[PDB]
Amino acid sequence: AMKVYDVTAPIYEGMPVYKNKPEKQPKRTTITNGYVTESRIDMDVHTGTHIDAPLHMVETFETIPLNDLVGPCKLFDLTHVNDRITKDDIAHLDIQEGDFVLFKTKNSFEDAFHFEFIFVAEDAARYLADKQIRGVGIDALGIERAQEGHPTHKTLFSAGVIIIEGLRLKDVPEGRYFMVAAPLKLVGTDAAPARVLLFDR
Amino acid sequence: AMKVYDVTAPIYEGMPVYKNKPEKQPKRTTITESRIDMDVHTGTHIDAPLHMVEGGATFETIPLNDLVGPCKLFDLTHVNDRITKDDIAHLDIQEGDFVLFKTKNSFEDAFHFEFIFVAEDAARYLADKQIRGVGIDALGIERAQEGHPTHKTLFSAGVIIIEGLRLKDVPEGRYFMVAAPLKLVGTDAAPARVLLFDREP
Ligand SMILES: [Cl-]
Ligand SMILES: [Cl-]
Ligand SMILES: [Cl-]
Ligand SMILES: [Cl-]
Ligand SMILES: [Cl-]
Ligand SMILES: [Cl-]
Ligand SMILES: [Cl-]
Ligand SMILES: [Cl-]
Ligand SMILES: [Zn+2]
Repeated sequence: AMKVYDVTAPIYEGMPVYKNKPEKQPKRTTITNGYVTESRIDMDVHTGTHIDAPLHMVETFETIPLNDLVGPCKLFDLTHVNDRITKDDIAHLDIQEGDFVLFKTKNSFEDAFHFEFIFVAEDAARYLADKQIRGVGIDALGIERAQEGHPTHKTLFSAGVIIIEGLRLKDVPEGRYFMVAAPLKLVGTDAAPARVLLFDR
Repeated sequence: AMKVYDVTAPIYEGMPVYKNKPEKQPKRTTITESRIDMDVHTGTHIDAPLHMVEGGATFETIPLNDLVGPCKLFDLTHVNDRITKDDIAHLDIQEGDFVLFKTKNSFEDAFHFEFIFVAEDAARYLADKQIRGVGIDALGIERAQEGHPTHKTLFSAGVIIIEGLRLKDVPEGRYFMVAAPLKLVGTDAAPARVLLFDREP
């Protein structure tokens, strides 16, 4: 029988956010009238688990398309890696054109924001871009740091790769999954919070 | 080859909102750094008991395994005004089913005050069947019923409420549903991205 893995981070004031910046925190506003409670959520589009798509995918009631966010993926255990994922750490792996790959790293075993998270280095990004994968997910809130001019994002976007950031892959074994990465259906944005689920084989 | 139907309303400033209230509109903010400020009952969403019950269970208490799994979509587009017990008594509705009702609402783009809602007697019938959930294609599952007996009857039986479905493109029948809401903590509802597959994936 099918296992469903919830690989999404929860959303609440005081949650881990990028570089611990107070302004990146979400805000909940409640209003009560008798027994009726209603609220508003005000959040960064890059909060917690989120999708970042190439600009050209979005701008109608135009939204990030689902063709690639919903389908088979491959999750690789890269918990041995230190500092950053390089081409050398991923070149021998079974990664093909059209694939959606997720990287479980040491990030998954930390609960707070850490500045020196495991990120995808330029050379690994260019390899993945040139391979023409359809997506890549990482388990830190950003897929890149310590690289002026954001070359990892830009190479992946040139090739049309969608990026998922802020996955929580701790309890997920290496293997194949059916992924449903379902972003908030917000018109016009190329970035959106998402609920990402992985299903057995 | 499996079809996925996205049954989620798009979110944008100017969208259909409940009773056309301008304070129910969502708000996007860019600071060139981008935010969305929205009512948790915008568009397609899941209600948490807290919405109608003071100190009621909040959103993270909704079991994700109830939101993922087989469901049944019924065509009730012939109905007028409301769905009564008499409209649904004959349908194959068992214990633990997730049932979705397509109504005249799915064929309307704007908000309508006289939307098709689930009536008190139908809510009571569903609670006694011990269904795991009900979805409707109106922004609210209830109107013109002082004291909100439909939410309450349904909440008391542990029945999950999805509102805001867009179902005009999905044929009557059996689906594997993934209703994937943002992972909000302590809220009365959460916007959900809902997808319907015509076989398990
Ligand atoms: Cl789409
Ligand atoms: Cl294999
Ligand atoms: Cl629509
Ligand atoms: Cl939604
Ligand atoms: Cl949840
Ligand atoms: Cl659960
Ligand atoms: Cl009728
Ligand atoms: Cl059916
Ligand atoms: Zn609602």
